[PDB]
Amino acid sequence: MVKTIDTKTRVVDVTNEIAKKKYQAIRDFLEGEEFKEVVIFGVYLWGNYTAQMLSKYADKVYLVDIHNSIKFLNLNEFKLKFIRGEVNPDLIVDLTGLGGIEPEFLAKFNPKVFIVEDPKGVFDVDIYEADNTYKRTAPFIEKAKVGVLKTYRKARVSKTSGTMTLTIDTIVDASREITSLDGVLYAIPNLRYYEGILFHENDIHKFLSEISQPAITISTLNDVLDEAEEILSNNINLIYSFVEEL
Amino acid sequence: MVKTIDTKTRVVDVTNEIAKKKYQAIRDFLEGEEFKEVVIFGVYLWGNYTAQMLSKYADKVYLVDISIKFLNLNEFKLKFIRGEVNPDLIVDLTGLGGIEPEFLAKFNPKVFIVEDPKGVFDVDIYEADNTYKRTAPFIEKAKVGVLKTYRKARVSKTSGTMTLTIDTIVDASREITSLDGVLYAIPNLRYYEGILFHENDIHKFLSEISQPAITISTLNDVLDEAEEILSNNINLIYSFVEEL
Repeated sequence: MVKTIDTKTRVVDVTNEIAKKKYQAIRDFLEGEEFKEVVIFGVYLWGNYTAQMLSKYADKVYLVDIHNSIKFLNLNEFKLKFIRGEVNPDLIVDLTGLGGIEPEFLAKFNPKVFIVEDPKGVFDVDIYEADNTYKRTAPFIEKAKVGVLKTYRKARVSKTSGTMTLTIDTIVDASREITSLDGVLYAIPNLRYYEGILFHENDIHKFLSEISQPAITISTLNDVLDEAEEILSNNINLIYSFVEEL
Repeated sequence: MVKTIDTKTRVVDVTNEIAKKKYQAIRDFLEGEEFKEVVIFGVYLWGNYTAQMLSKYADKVYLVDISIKFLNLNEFKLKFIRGEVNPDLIVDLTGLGGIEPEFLAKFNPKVFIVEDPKGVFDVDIYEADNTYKRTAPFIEKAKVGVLKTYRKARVSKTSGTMTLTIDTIVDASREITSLDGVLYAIPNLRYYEGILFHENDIHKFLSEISQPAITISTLNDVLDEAEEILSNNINLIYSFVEEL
């Protein structure tokens, strides 16, 4: 009588939808401009889609983490490369967010375009004070075209614009909407701290397995698969990303 | 700068507090009466705690699935047709798709307790429920009670321990998210019976159900506040047995 149903949408699919949204904001902001060297600061797992996509508009792309012609470097290899004069990027994209890359390190560079990701979502006094986005933009006001990447959920609460944050809130809200469907007993959001699995337990197998999980597991009296999927889709479509020029 | 905090309360702790609430409701209903030969229907895992605690006011104690004796519905029925079991106390925790009234009609207890699976109103869940057709064959040749469990001024589709666990932890994660300096709050939940009965992975089951209820990304140390949110949501759960 009581059925158990997994959604066909996985967590990685939600994550990809958001990554694609942020990337298209970036691609819209760049117009059709081509670069020789792109440097993207951020964690590999959230930045890889943008790196892979920007590689078609660049001769070389670096992904720098603070951990195919795309190179992956932690921040110290990159600093050694810079001091040696082996890197000088015309495009810089900072996706680090809260407690991320330092303004004085950025001030050393001279790109044609700088894009910084604003981590702030709905207002939070502590998150507001910890944010230093505009101190990161300050050193470029006479060096480059500066844009601030913003991502919000339309008329919803999200404390940050982070892909993980948005993923969590999207899937949790969807499980609560699904719960309210006729005949549904409950809806489990299948989520985990993925960065913890990959970067602090170094278990690629477990990471790939938990992130490939069905987004929602539903205990229900009715086949609500299609409705659950469209609910999940509606919440994904609530996410809006754009780059504001300074 | 950005901290990651696991709550000290794990999912099993939530599960045990709900199971405990339901049990205290049941013994409040039994008012210290003692029995010998008790049968408890339900899925073992939700059905346990009640069995071992009822073992102190009883004896032989049976836990039947679809010290304490553990049974498949099959050994229990074969034992009954052969005439080796006749219980004075019956507690039915099977809920929505459980034991049929015609099979219950075969028994002759002094006391009967059935769990009402309905929570907040749902037309299909309401219709699928047949609690009172289960109470019908005893409706006073024996003392009959209905175990009801709700979240005060909150929505839950059933009174199931799994359901209440989920809704409690998810809601707690939403309140914790609203704290100043919190970036996000992950509710660590899993379909445990799927792991245990359908993948036969005791190690994976134990590992998953022992997970911290909530993993928090935050600027501030909010551990105590998170624990208190979680506790407040657990205390919203009210359980009682109504006498017919």
